[PDB]
Amino acid sequence: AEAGITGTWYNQLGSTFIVTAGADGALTGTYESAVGNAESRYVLTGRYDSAPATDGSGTALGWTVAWKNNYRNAHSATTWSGQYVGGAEARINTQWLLTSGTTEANAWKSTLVGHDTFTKV
Amino acid sequence: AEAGITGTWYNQLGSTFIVTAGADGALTGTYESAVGNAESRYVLTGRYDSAPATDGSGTALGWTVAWKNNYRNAHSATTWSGQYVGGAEARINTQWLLTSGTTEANAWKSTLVGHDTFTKVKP
Amino acid sequence: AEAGITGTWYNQLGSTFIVTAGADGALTGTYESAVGNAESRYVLTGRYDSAPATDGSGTALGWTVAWKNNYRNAHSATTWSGQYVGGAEARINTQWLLTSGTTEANAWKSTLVGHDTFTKVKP
Amino acid sequence: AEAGITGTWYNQLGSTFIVTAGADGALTGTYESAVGNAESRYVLTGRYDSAPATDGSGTALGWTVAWKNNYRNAHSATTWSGQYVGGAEARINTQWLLTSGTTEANAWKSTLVGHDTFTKV
Ligand SMILES: [Cl-]
Ligand SMILES: [Cl-]
Ligand SMILES: [Cl-]
Ligand SMILES: [Cl-]
Ligand SMILES: [Cl-]
Ligand SMILES: [Cl-]
Ligand code: NA
Ligand code: NA
Repeated sequence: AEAGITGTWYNQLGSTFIVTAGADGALTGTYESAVGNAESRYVLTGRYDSAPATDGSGTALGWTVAWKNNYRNAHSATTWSGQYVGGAEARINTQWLLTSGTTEANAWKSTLVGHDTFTKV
Repeated sequence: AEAGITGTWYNQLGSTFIVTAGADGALTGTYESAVGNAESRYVLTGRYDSAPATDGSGTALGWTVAWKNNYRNAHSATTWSGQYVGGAEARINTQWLLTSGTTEANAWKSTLVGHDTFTKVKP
Repeated sequence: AEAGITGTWYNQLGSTFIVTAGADGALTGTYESAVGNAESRYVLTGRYDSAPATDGSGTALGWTVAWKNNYRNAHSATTWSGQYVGGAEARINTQWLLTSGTTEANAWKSTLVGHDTFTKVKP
Repeated sequence: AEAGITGTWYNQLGSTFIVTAGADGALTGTYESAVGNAESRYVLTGRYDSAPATDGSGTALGWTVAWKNNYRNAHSATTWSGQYVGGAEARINTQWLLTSGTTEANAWKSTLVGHDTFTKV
């Protein structure tokens, strides 16, 4: 729990997540996607339970990335919600929502949902 | 635009969102929830598109709140993904995911999904 | 109750849902969508709790529509999960998932999520 | 595509799905869950694209199960939306929504979301 979130993680698509977990609940770092209208690293910010468990539970966390950087602006943002489980093979299991900015006419089809599993391998 | 988003907003459950949109695309503030094992204000952090399209398209954004403060700890975190629509009646329409920490065993039932609409209060 | 659900309903996008709830918990009917690459009516099938609680709790149900009929094929399917609330103004509040067939390559972007509220029409 | 959906599939939790895909788009069968306030088989009904692809795409499908049978009534329903991909190792990749019947007071927390991958192994 805690500390252990800090590091570089990769998900099944090959995207890389580099985070620092702060003693009080903050999550800061950068994200580089392997898919999308993404190009380079994007800033990410989130929050986690700094006091999880003590039944063998995971540590709830979440973070956001607005897909805009010095190279591209996809006019979308993705949020990942999930939990961290440490151990010999630590992982972060997440479900994400990706919203694109649309006109009201296309608001019904603005959000994609998926799931990503990140490991340090 | 940072401004448009900066302000106090409320949603249909009676919760309060106080946010400041920074020039760099950052979102920081506090959230007061009307439901759940929540008590007092919680810190929120998010990101938004500081350069949206010039299209009556909404401005994409998202933020997270881990439900732990100095008074309560619910061992859960919520992320909201949506867009801000400005105008006379500005709104932030979102869909959210609430994940609870659980044992591997109950992980299948760790996440709730819903939707919230926030209305800005200002004269 | 089967009845309560049986009828014609419309949602905020202007789509039409005609359903019959059978005694065994079955749902069958047709759906007319106001959006997407849809044209005409599509067949729908679902299930609902034919023995709900006796609690002003809603009646859980869900249904699917694959968007293929004799006129169009969008190579996608939508499932709606929600509950029916009866009363003077009966409503079915749902959250839906729309999955498109894609290549493994674009599977990450195969599913959309949203929410729909249906209002029953009847005098 | 088509036909190939018919059979017995299992997901990572150990739940079993037995379906018959009908020439015109219907999906019928039974489901036995490994988790929840479930007990025995429950009836399931759905729809699939009977005419998918011709770029190597999967076959979109979805189905519902109301968790009520002769033994238990959990007052909930689950819908799975996803696509079938056949081949040497066929699978059905899905995301699901589980709604429980609640009073309006708890409507905000009525729906769970997850993902399941089913194989014939
Ligand atoms: Cl990614
Ligand atoms: Cl992306
Ligand atoms: Cl809230
Ligand atoms: Cl519709
Ligand atoms: Cl299952
Ligand atoms: Cl279940
Ligand atoms: Na809330
Ligand atoms: Na629709």
